[PDB]
Amino acid sequence: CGSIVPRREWRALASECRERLTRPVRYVVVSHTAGSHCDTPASCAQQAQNVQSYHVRNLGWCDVGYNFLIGEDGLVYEGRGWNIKGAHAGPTWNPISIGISFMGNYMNRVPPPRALRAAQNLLACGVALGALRSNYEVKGHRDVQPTLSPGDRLYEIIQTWSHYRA
Amino acid sequence: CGSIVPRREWRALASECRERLTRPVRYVVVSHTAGSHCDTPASCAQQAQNVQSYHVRNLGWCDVGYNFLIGEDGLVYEGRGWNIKGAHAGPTWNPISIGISFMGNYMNRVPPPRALRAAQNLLACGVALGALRSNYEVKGHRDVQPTLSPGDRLYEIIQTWSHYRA
Ligand SMILES: [Cl-]
Repeated sequence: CGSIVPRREWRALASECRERLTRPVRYVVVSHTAGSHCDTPASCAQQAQNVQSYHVRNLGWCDVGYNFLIGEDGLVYEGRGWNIKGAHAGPTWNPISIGISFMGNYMNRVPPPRALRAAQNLLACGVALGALRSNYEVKGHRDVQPTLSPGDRLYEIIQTWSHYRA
Repeated sequence: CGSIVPRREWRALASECRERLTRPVRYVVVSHTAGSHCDTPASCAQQAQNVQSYHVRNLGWCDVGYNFLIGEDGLVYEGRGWNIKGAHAGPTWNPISIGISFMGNYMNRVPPPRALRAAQNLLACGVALGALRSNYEVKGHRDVQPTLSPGDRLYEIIQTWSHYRA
C-alpha cells in the first residue's frame, strides 16, 4: 500500500534505532521539514537523503526522525516506518504517534494536491495494516510543540481533515 | 483507497463514454503506450493529455482508451476509471477487462520500481473497492491481441506477478 518509496530506493543510511512503537498507534503528527522543497522523484529522493544526513551525522540520531516523509512529487518516502518510534514531536508524543513530514516550508506555500493525497492514502494504509487505529487523530506539529511547523498554509489544510482534532 | 491523479488534474477533456463494466471485473490487461516516457508529475500529466488527445481527436474515441495510465513519476493517472469500459484490447476483451497502460515504450527499457509499485497498488485497491475480483487475472496486451505491447522487458516482469495467467 501507499506505493511507499523504500529506504534503499532513496539511498538511505542504515537505521540503528531499536525502540518500537506499540501498535495500534492512536496519533499522527504532521510537520514540515522546513528544508528545501522538491517536485520530482530524483530531487525528493535527494532531499530525504539530505534530511537524514542532518539527523544522522549532525544531530547524532539513530535515523531520520520522521516515520514517513511526503514529497511534492506525490510520493511517500519511508523513514522509520510503522513500527519504529520516531524523533519528530518530543518525548511526550514520539512513542504514541506516527510522524509524517512534508518536505518543504509551508508558511507561504501550500503543498500540491498529490502530496496531500499521498498523505491521506498513507494513513489509510496504516489503518489497513493495523499500524494505526481506525479512529486515529491527526495533530499539527505546532499543536504538540512550540514551532511554526507544519507552516501556516499546510496547518490550515490539515485542520479541515476529518481525523484532525486540535 | 489508493492515490490516483484525477482527470481534471491532468486537464483531461470531458469523457463522453457511457457503456459500463460489470463489477466485479475478472481480467486486467497491461499495455504500454509505445510513446514518450515521463518521470515528473508535470511531464506525465502532459503525456496523459497527449495520449488522450490522440485517442479522442485522431482515433475518434469517446475518451482515452485506458482505464488507468502509469507514469514513471510513480503516479497513477485516471483514465476511464473502474466503471467505464475502455478501448485498449479489442472487442472481445474490452468489455470484460480493466486496461492499465504504462506511459512509455518498454521493448528495451524496464519501468522504474515506483511505476511497478503504482500499478500493483492500483490493482489491490481495485480489489478492495470491489471493482476487481479477489482472484482477478493479469494478462499482457500481447496475450490477447497481436502486438508487441506492453514491450518485451515490461512483459517479462508482469509474468512474475502473482495474479499473472498466460
Ligand atoms: Cl533519535
